[PDB]
Amino acid sequence: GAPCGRISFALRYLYGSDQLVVRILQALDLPAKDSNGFSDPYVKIYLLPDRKKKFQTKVHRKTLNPIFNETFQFSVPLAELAQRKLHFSVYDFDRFSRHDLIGQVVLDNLLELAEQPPDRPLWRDILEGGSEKADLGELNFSLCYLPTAGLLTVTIIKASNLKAMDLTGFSDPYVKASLISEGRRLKKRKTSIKKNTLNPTYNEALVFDVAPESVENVGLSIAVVDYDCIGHNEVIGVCRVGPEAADPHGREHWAEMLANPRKPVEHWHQLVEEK
Ligand SMILES: [Mg+2]
Ligand SMILES: [Mg+2]
Ligand SMILES: [Mg+2]
Ligand SMILES: [Mg+2]
Repeated sequence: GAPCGRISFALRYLYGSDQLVVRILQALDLPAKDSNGFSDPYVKIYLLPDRKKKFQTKVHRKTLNPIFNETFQFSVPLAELAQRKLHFSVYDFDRFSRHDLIGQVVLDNLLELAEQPPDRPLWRDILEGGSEKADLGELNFSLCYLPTAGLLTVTIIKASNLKAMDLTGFSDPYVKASLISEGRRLKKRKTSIKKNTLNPTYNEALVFDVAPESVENVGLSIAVVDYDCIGHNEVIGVCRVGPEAADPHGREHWAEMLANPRKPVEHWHQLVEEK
């Protein structure tokens, strides 16, 4: 994590009252999440051990260099600073979509910093900002194409654990049927649309008209988009079943996408493919 700017804070350990004061000062060069070029940032703040006593800075609109200047206290046992870290989270802020996380920072040696004083601005880097990592769900379907009239069966049964893209905690799933590399994107196929649910169940098929030899493309990449009326539809995840040596499960799933003219091609794949 680097393009994720830097944030300025100060911290003192008030004595007598045994509280740990913390001041969020400001941040520089935060990334530009929103499209207009800016970001509406704000930061969560909690004492790592107990991940449930958080604090929240006001949000600042359109600016990659917000000036917080907000102080929060944490009544804590003097010597308790031992087993205790400090977590900072900076998220973009949105009104309906899920809040993007820009970066976080961890203040390991909480003790030393007890140093001094209120005015002790001590910059730190905003980390975490590269590629994938976590989950997104995993969809299940069954491929089945017959050489006869040439019908590549792409029946989508269900999927589960889908990522919530709404703040409500849900998503309005549906899936797109497509291919890869060569293109053939001039031939897509969308499923139904199931409201508020992280484990849709379609039991719907996708009628295709492909040919024999043409099956050496090993191409058919599908994705789980989230139908949003407010903003525009976003892809929650994708799979591929194609020449993606990154997912053997699929390419094999392709080879065995014959032999037994239906069903078998079952055994869902992951969706941790953010395309
Ligand atoms: Mg935005
Ligand atoms: Mg916004
Ligand atoms: Mg957003
Ligand atoms: Mg929605």
